[PDB]
Amino acid sequence: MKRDGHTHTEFCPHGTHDDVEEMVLKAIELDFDEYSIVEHAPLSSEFMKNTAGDKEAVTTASMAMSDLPYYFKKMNHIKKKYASDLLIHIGFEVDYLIGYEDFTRDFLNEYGPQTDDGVLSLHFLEGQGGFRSIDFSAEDYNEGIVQFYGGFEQAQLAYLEGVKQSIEADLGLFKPRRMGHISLCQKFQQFFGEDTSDFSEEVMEKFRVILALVKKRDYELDFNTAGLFKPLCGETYPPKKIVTLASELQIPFVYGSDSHGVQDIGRGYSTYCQKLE
Ligand SMILES: [Co+2]
Ligand SMILES: [Mn+2]
Ligand SMILES: [Mn+2]
Repeated sequence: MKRDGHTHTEFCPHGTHDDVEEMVLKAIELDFDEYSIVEHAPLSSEFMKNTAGDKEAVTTASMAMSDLPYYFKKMNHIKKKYASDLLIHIGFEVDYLIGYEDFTRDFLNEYGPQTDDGVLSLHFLEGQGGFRSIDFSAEDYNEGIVQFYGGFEQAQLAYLEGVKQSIEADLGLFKPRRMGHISLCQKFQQFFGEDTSDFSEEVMEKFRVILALVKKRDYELDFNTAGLFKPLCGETYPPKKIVTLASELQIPFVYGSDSHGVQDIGRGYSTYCQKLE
C-alpha cells in the first residue's frame, strides 16, 4: 500500500498556497492510494496573547476559526471527487499547547466528529518572553529556546518533555493517536553544529520513556520526511536509531511528506521504505 498521513492545503497561511486539488492529482500520479489532509488547527486566542519571538510564527501558524466551515466544505468536495482513485482522510495537525489542554479538548470535542485522521504535534515551548516557536527559524529558535534552556541538549530535553506531555494528555475521544515529527528539535541542527550522531545518554533515555508510553497508549508515529528538505536539518523525524527502537516495540509508522505544495508530494518516500527495513 502507499499512504501519506501528513499534508497541508491552501488553508495554510505559511504554505505555497497551491490548491489541494493539484496536490491530490500529483499524489495519484505517484501511485498513492491513501492521503490525509491534516491542516493546522486554529490556535487558542488566549495562547496567542502569551507569545514572544517573530510574530509571523504565530500570525501565519494556522487558519482562523471562521475558515473551518470553508476548509471542511473544500476538503469533503476533493475527497468525493477523487474517491475512485485515492482514499482521502480529513482532519487536523493539532498543536499540543502546554497549559491550554482545556482549549484543545473543547476544539476536538466540537470538530472531532467531522474528521477521519489526525496528527498531534508540538511546535511551541515556553521560552524568552513567553511561548516561542521550535520550527520558525534557526535564529528565532536560538534566541527563544536554546539560549532560554541553556544549550542545544537542554532544548532537546525540554522539547521531549513537551512530547511526553502530549502523549499523556487527556484531550478526549477525538485526540489524534499519531504523534507528529517527534524530533522537531533537530530542524536547525546544523546551525548549532549538532547532528543525530551524538544524542546524549539522557536524550536517549527520554526517547525510550516516550516510545514505551506510545506503545502502552497504542499510538503511532508520523515518519516525517520534511527534515530531509530543510537546509539546516538533513534528517527524517525521527532518525534511524529512534525508528529501530520504535519498530522493535512494534509501534506503527505512517509516512508523512508534510507537503505544503505540489513539489513536496512523495518527497523522501524511498527513504521511508528503506529506513523501516
Ligand atoms: Co505539518
Ligand atoms: Mn505547516
Ligand atoms: Mn508540524
